[PDB]
Amino acid sequence: IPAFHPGELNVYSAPGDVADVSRALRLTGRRVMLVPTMGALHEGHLALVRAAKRVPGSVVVVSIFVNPMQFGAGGDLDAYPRTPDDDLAQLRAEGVEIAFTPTTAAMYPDGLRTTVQPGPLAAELEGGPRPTHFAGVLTVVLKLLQIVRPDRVFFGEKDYQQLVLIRQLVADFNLDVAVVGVPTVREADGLAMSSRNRYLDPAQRAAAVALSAALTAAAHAATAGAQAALDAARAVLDAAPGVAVDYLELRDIGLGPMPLNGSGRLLVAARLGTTRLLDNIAIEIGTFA
Amino acid sequence: AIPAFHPGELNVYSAPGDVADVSRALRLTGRRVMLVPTMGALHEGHLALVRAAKRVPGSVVVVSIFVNPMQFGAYPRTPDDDLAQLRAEGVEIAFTPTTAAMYPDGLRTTVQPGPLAAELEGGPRPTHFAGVLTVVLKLLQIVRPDRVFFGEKDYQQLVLIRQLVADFNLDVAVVGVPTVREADGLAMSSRNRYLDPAQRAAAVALSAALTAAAHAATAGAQAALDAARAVLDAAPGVAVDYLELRDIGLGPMPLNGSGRLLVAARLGTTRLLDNIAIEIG
Ligand SMILES: O=C(O)c1ccc2c(c1)OCO2
Ligand SMILES: O=C(O)c1ccc2c(c1)OCO2
Ligand SMILES: O=C(O)c1ccc2c(c1)OCO2
Repeated sequence: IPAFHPGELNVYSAPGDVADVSRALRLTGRRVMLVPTMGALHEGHLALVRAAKRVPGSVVVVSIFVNPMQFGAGGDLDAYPRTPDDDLAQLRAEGVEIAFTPTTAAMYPDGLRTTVQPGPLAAELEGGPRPTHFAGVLTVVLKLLQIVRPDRVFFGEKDYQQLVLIRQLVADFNLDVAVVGVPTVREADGLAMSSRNRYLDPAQRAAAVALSAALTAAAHAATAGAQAALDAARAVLDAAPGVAVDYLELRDIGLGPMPLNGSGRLLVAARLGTTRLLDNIAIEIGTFA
Repeated sequence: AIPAFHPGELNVYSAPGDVADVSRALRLTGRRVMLVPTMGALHEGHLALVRAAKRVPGSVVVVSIFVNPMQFGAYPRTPDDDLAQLRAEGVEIAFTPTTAAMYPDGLRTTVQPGPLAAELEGGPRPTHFAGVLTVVLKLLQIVRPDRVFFGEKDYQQLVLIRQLVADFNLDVAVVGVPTVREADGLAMSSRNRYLDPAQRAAAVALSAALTAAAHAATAGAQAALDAARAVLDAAPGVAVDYLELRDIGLGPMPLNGSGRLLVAARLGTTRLLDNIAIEIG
């Protein structure tokens, strides 16, 4: 058709359906907000939804799509958590009017043909041993932006490298959307929220606080300079039982071919058993506050 | 404050943000925005593009003029005459950005075309089509046209733009415009003036070969190919790079049905291309 029941959760699977409804809402003056997710929603996703909601006269579109193109072969794709019933229930509770739940076939009818090739940042940090990963992310986000044509698109600072790449996408392709980054939601001990946190047993869950503890220690130590920041983070991680650090890196905020001068981001990735966790924090070098 | 726009006059903007704002504002005033991407040095081929765009009711025509550095290997520039030609066509918007304005962060995020981009013209130039789809995407995003107009002359380019559009869910209609030709059939191109008289006379073999082939095709695909090959074989100094019959999307030619016959050839230093619709049987 498609029908749109205002004040209720409308679920569309067809790209054409959501595109038409979005086009219609935008033509009546409502401002279209997009929150792209892969489902398995937790409270940090709900913060994304809330921030979009607070935009005056917004209509909130939340996409749920476990994008196969951002996964490397092996079992990562099949192993991704799927909790559709909880996801949709959470969106209704939040007063979301639109959930977009496309099929793989609707998204990729010609498989991998035209795709987005990210800049050299895609080859680093998370992309190091996963060199097609961000091409996957950026290909899907580009499509979702073209399908929904939102005014603003909301991402978490949690997957900070991804946020940077998305701002690159938007800049480099002249996309008429505002990219809104939302501060990471944390458990009460500091643990960054993630759909991956379900894979930590009680021992791993206890040990996992070491990531955020290491980052906040570094952010405070940073008055004393970069080395002191990094060493404080390293000390905490080294004190933590069964935390296998992948990388701990201090970068310029754009993550790119510029040196760290003053304002930076400290990024960590670590393994707890088979569970790979990420966190990051703002760092100010020589700044007490 | 939206940049100044004067209806019925050629309005020239170099800033991507400016044409973006004027285009958006215009669409709201009840215009349909038509984009014709060019690399300048305009001839009758481009004018056919412009007239196609103009005839759409409520059209405002955006002609972009940008020599895309990214579609050249890992040139004519007539700005004044270009702009005067557009004025004579009643085109109201020219978009003439700089390389710096188009690539302000340099070459970073780009479009990776599909596997068709490595075939045919992507043989000699394996990065050419990445360069084209990247700039076309950017132009589409800047101008946000209802319809975008490309020639059938660069057929493989046109198919790849159709793939871009489907594959990225772009909200634009791609309009293919038939090749404008010289009096003897030679497909128009700024390259043609480079041919010496001997080459210019032999150059008519590309179109002749294709038209022969289209008419031979009632006897089937192999007759059509053999006919085309015969005409090219009658021409001196025409180095055929390829002659291929494909389906209209440039996949394999099916048993019968619509297809497209494509040819490329070097005459001295000048590469010429042509293509034609073929109906098999
Ligand atoms: O995608 C996430 O796992 C995530 C997790 C936490 C977030 C967030 C996103 O946005 C703001 O807080
Ligand atoms: O020139 C026209 O009369 C005309 C009228 C309607 C058209 C059109 C051309 O292109 C597609 O929609
Ligand atoms: O780009 C060209 O050289 C060209 C040449 C001929 C054309 C055309 C473009 O659009 C339709 O007819």
